[PDB]
Amino acid sequence: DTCEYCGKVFKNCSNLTVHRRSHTGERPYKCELCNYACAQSSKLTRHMKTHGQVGKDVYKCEICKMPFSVYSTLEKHMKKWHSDRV
Amino acid sequence: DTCEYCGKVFKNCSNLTVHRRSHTGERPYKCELCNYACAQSSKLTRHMKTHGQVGKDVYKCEICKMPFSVYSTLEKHMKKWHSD
DNA sequence: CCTTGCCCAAACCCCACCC
DNA sequence: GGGGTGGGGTTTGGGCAAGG
Ligand SMILES: [Zn+2]
Ligand SMILES: [Zn+2]
Ligand SMILES: [Zn+2]
Ligand SMILES: [Zn+2]
Ligand SMILES: [Zn+2]
Ligand SMILES: [Zn+2]
Repeated sequence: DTCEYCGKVFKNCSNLTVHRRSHTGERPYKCELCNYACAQSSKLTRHMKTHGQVGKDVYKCEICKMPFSVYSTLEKHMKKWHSDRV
Repeated sequence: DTCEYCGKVFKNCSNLTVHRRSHTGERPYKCELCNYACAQSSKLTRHMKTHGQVGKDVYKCEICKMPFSVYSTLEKHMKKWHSD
């Protein structure tokens, strides 16, 4: 029908479903390699793209061995999650 | 009627044929205005509305003369097939 | 039975926002 | 040579049964 919170007209009900997920902070699609979750499956696919591409180098973390396809992303992960021992 | 591949029981045999097309991969219904093909005639009927409706504005591709109903789809098609 | 249209989740993609 | 996420939107695949 219509957005019960913001009153936005949607031509598709699935888009209204994901919009209501954004309003309610619902993230059903959770990553299996970290704590990240998102409201859309395509978001999860794009996120898993950052955990290492097929045929590409992977920078595993020194602490929890979390895979990353970009060194800067691994550095950010270490700075954000592994500051308990600095 | 039960699927010979996954064993799903249907209350309608035509549903079994359409579902089995997913296992076999056959796509009998092929669009005449693009490369799209599907296993269900109704899906092709729905897809044909992306090329435009009678009386509505239609954006035809400048190179391959492919009609479109949504300019966003036309832009995506131009990026996909015409990088020159 | 067979058509067909609807419902919903899922795919793909573009653009804007963030750290 | 930035890399990744959130919002937004078209389109598509799978399913299902009411009514031809
Ligand atoms: Zn809303
Ligand atoms: Zn992750
Ligand atoms: Zn780590
Ligand atoms: Zn099957
Ligand atoms: Zn087509
Ligand atoms: Zn074209």
